[PDB]
Order: sequence, then C-alpha cells, then structure tokens
Amino acid sequence: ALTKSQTDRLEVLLNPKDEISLNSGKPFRELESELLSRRKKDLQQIYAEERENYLGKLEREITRFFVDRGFLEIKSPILIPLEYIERMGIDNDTELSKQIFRVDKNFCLRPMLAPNLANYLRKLDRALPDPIKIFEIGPCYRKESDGKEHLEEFTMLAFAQMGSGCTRENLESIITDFLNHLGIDFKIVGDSCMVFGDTLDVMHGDLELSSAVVGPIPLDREWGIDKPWIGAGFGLERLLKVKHDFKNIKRAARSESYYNGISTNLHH
Amino acid sequence: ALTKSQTDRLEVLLNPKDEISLNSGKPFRELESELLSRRKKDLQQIYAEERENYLGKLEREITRFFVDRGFLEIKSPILIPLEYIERMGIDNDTELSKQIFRVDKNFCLRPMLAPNLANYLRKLDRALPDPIKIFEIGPCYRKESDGKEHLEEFTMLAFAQMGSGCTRENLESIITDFLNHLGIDFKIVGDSCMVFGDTLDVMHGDLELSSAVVGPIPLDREWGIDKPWIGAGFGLERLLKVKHDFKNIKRAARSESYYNGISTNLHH
Ligand SMILES: Nc1ncnc2c1ncn2[C@@H]1O[C@H](COP(=O)(O)OP(=O)(O)NP(=O)(O)O)[C@@H](O)[C@H]1O
Ligand SMILES: Nc1ncnc2c1ncn2[C@@H]1O[C@H](COP(=O)(O)OP(=O)(O)NP(=O)(O)O)[C@@H](O)[C@H]1O
Ligand SMILES: [Cl-]
Ligand SMILES: [Cl-]
Ligand SMILES: [Mg+2]
Ligand SMILES: [Mg+2]
Ligand SMILES: [Mg+2]
Ligand SMILES: [Mg+2]
Repeated sequence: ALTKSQTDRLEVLLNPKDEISLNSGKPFRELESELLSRRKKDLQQIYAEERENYLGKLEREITRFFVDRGFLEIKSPILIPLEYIERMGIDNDTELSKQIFRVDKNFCLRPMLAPNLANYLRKLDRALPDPIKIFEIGPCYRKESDGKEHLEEFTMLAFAQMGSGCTRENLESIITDFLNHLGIDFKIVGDSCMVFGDTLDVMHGDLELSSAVVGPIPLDREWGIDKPWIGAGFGLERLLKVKHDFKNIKRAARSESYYNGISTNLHH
Repeated sequence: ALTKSQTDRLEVLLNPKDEISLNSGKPFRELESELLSRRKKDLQQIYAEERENYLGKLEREITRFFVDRGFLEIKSPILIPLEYIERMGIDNDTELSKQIFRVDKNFCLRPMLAPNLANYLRKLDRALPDPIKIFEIGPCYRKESDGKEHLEEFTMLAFAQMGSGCTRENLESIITDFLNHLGIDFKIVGDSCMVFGDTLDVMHGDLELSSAVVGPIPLDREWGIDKPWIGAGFGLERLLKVKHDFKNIKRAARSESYYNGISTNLHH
C-alpha cells in the first residue's frame, strides 16, 4: 500500500521500457532504489555513447529532411509583435487570444510560426523561383490548462510551399514522406479551426500531431500573399512522445526535471 | 548626393563582399537596382545549393564539436523563474536586473544559461562519473540600448565542466580548440563582472566573444554546487559577425529583415 506521494515518485522514475509493477509486494524504498539505479545507468550510457538530447536530435533530423527536399531553413524571431496576432484573425476576447504570453506592451512570445513564415513567403517571392518552399523549427508559447498532451513551452515545425504544386494531394504526400521518415503511423481527419478555416489534422490515434492547411484562404490578403500555398505545423514534443511512448508530454519537453525522458531528480 | 534615407537603403543592400562605392557618380536608382540584383542572385544560390540558415548551421557545428568532446547536450527552458535571477545575485535595483524580460508575475525570458546549467550540474552529480561536462545552445534575452554589437534576442552557447580538470589552463585550452575549430582569432583579457567576480573575457579585437569563469565561487552554495568547475558563455551572433565580417549584428540575428546577412526587403 503506497501513498499517492509514493506512487507519484515511482511514476516519474518509471520508464516505458521498464517491466516493473507498483502493485507488487515490494516495499517503496526497494522499488525506488531499483528504479534510481536503472535511471542512473541510462544517463551513464547516454553520457558514454551518444550525449545527444532527443529534442535537439529530432530538430536536426527534421532539418536535414526538409533541406534535402528543397525547403529553405528559416530562423525567425520568437518574440514578435502583438499586432501579428491580430492580423492572423485572433482578436481580443477570442479564446485563442487568452493563450498568448504577452511581453511588454506590444510584443508576445509567438504561439505559432505562421505569421513569420507568411512574411518570408511574401518577401522571398521577389527573389526565388517557383515553387517557394520554406520551413522553420523553433520554440512557441501558449498558455494551456494542465494536460498530458500540452506544454506551455513547446517546439513547432512548420513548412510551407507557395506557387505551383500546392494541392491537397501534394500536401498529404509531403506529410506521408515526412512521417514515414520518422517511422510514425498516422491518419488524416478533416477538422476546422478558427484561424485557417478547415484543416487536415494529422492524428496518431486520438493525439493531434499536426494541422495542415490548403490555401489560398481569405486571411492571405492581410499578409500580402496572393498565390496558392500549402503548409502544416507539427509539434516536436508530440512526435517524441509517440516515438518513445511517453505517457506524459513533460518527458519530451525542454526541462530541468527530465532528460531524454529520464528523471533528473535522482535523490532518495 | 544621396539623402540619409537613400544612404541607409543602400547600406542594408550592401554586403561585405561587395566592392561597390556609394560616393561614386552613379545615381541612387542605378545603385539600388544593381544591389537588388546581387542580393537576389545570392538568395537564389542559397536556395539552389545549400538552403541552411547561418545561425542554425553554426548551432549544428558547435553541437557536434562539444558532443564529440564528451559534453552532454542540454535543452532547458527558455522561460524560467524570476527567482533564478535573484539567486544568481542579480537583486532588484541592480543595473542587470533592468535588462530582464519579465513574463507574468514570477517568470522571465532567461538572460543567461548559467542558472539552468547549474541545476543540471547538481542533478547530474548523482549519476554521471567525473568529470561532468555539459553544454547548451539556445535563445537568451536582454533589454539593451541600440548598438551594432547587441541584440535583445540572441543565441548563447554555454559549456561547463565540474570535478577534476577544472583549471584556468584547461578552460583556455577548450576555448582555444573551440575557436580554432571555427577559425576565429582571439585574445584573452582579464576582467570582472558583478555576478561571477573576475572572468576571462575572450576578445576579437574590441568585441567580446565570451566571458569564461574559473570556479569555485561563493555563488556556488546558492545552487548546491560544492565542487570546482569551469565554464564559458559565447554569443553565436557575435561569432557569425566576426566570421562573416558583418558590420552590424542585426545581419546575424533571428530576423525577418535579413537571411544569412542578405536583406529580405528587396522592393524598390
Ligand atoms: N500546447 C502545446 N503543446 C505541445 N504541442 C502543441 C501545443 N499546441 C500545439 N502543439 C502542436 O503544434 C501543432 C500545430 O499547432 P495547432 O494546430 O494550432 O495546435 P492545436 O490545434 O491547438 N492542438 P490542440 O491544442 O491539441 O487541439 C499541433 O498539432 C500540436 O502538435
Ligand atoms: N545583447 C547581446 N547580444 C548579443 N550577444 C550577447 C548579448 N549579451 C551577451 N551576449 C553574448 O553572450 C556572451 C556571454 O554573456 P555576458 O558575458 O553576460 O555578456 P556581456 O559581458 O554583458 N557582453 P557585453 O554586453 O557586450 O559587455 C557575451 O560575451 C556575448 O558574446
Ligand atoms: Cl503555425
Ligand atoms: Cl551564461
Ligand atoms: Mg490548442
Ligand atoms: Mg491544430
Ligand atoms: Mg551586457
Ligand atoms: Mg561578459
């Protein structure tokens, strides 16, 4: 019989590979010591043989994927004008506007990559040939209720193509090649969101891995875009959660409490 | 005779490779058109042959360097408790405390990597053998007066070693191998800052590339560290500025106005 505090403690030390039961007869200290030893050996092995962080490693693999397929790598500001949020159609008093991390009077931490990538599409239209293909990977921020699938600080991949080839079939083809490369099974379901209209949601079971959009849409005019486009946004921590079978997305996050899904709190 | 507005416009279109003079007899529109054509061909070439962003590429090269030399790659939160800033000795009413980007009541955008890496050193001490070596690359935030060497949103590399081998000689040796790898000449000068005490500042001419610290220092006790350590922090945008000979650090920043030092504003 373990307390909730004892059960929580063993939960954070448990890893998906473990075949260890908390409802066995073994006392708490005996269970904690064995798990502590396992998590120490896991960090030791990483320290000796790999030393790469899962979230950084995935970013590098995704970067290579899209660069090799003709997409320009973008690194745009994380801190952006609050006015970009308005021009996306996210008015005040809308439920999405209350997820915005505001900074000073006129800036915020970006909740999405779309505004910056939209400016890059319009600007790069003066220089690059058809089609224009870009992508960015970086931090995004949303105030969220507590949940095993949501983080307030997460990492988004967003890619976009503008010009020729911007069909639903091509968008699904890119998504399929991308998730085939990561080795992640998925299905596509139609849904609607209140920024882009109807989207294609990329589902792993009931977990949304991505929302993809087939342009053009009326919002394009507010950004100086008048060509067809296709795009999608993926959550890297959600990709890692599925890939490594984490029960809670905190295991995949920028964190001081977990490293590659291994608890960093290895005290007794 | 060009106006200040005309001169500013040609300045942003000029690249360090260009051998073009603004005080020649050529009219403004003729100068702008030639530079616009050059910057279009530069983006075209990147789009066709490389497609990597300088800031992301440098991050990948630095990551590989430190991983190959036994340092564990860390990805920690960018949004951190305001209380971490206090425990670094940055009290209110101190000049450094007015550079902090505050978020909500109790959080801020990290102005440095030291607090998070200090927690990782203490936690990893329970698991990893001697010496413990870690590093992180990621965004940091400081309110700054306008200047050609400062950004409000920049990218910091910080590495640390804890345990044996934590001498000034070894710290300088790592710095030398690191900047030799990037191909950057530098000198080391003694200076003092009001968080760590005396530091070793890594200078490229008059531009500070890094501040390095030989522990132990009295601040260590506030973080649960009681072993010797050595560490340094580098600005990636400053490394790129020196490497590519940018006159203004805006050329090396996360930006919607420059890509790999090339203006994205290619209108007339
Ligand atoms: N708070 C979050 N934490 C982690 N990943 C997130 C978060 N919000 C969005 N993402 C990811 O980013 C992708 C694109 O953003 P978006 O489509 O706006 O999110 P979303 O539809 O609100 N997902 P959800 O909040 O679960 O209904 C999503 O499909 C997720 O994979
Ligand atoms: N505002 C900034 N913009 C760009 N790089 C910066 C900025 N602040 C610090 N850095 C870089 O981060 C390194 C480590 O941080 P730190 O030593 O605290 O900066 P610093 O001593 O205040 N440099 P400086 O403001 O020029 O006197 C510096 O050596 C710089 O290379
Ligand atoms: Cl997005
Ligand atoms: Cl630092
Ligand atoms: Mg949501
Ligand atoms: Mg969605
Ligand atoms: Mg300073
Ligand atoms: Mg300094």
